[PDB]
Amino acid sequence: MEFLVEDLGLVPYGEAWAYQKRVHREVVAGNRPPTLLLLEHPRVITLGRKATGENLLFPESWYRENGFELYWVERGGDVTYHGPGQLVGYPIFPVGREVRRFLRQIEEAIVRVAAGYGISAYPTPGYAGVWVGEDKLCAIGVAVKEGVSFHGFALNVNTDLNDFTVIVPCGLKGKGVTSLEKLLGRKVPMEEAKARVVAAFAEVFGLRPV
Ligand SMILES: CCCCCCCC(=O)O
Repeated sequence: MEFLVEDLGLVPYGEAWAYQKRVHREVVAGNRPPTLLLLEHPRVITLGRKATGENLLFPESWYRENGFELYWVERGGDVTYHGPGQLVGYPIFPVGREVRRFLRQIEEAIVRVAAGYGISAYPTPGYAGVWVGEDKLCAIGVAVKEGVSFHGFALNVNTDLNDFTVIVPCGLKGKGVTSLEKLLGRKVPMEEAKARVVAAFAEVFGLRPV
């Protein structure tokens, strides 16, 4: 009936990952409610299950020399970027076998958040994540272990979208990336974006936030 929200603020990717794993263990054990972690990461490139070297424009060493951290991870999708101004959410939820349904629910929650800003967004029939026209507003890539999810979504609120240019997604996609800031012509407070995400999750999943 409930889900727990934890706002971690700004957290390095590696430590946040370790925290995801600890939260995940507790949810698997039935010793913690379904938990939505909300946070930001310092500039980082991650490479998921479908990622290859082709997804990096420069060598890995260039990224580390130029202010990015870089990690290979087990979530769905290929390459992505997280940085300040991007609201990262990790729903660590007991989804069982129904992962496709879970993805659709994350998508729906993000579509609701965009609608709250007067923005028409859609999952699209063909591209992972949530899109506004030809541009990706929110990336989505999860992992599921022992029936509990981790990783999650990355909603561009005030992201430096220029940082996406150095990575090269593969497969079916639209043309670009966008953010609430870009669509609205002004920065949106991160505290507010978090609140709207919590409300949307509460509505879509039918759970009370604590
Ligand atoms: C925490 C969210 C990470 C989303 C990665 C998506 C990459 C892709 O769609 O290829």
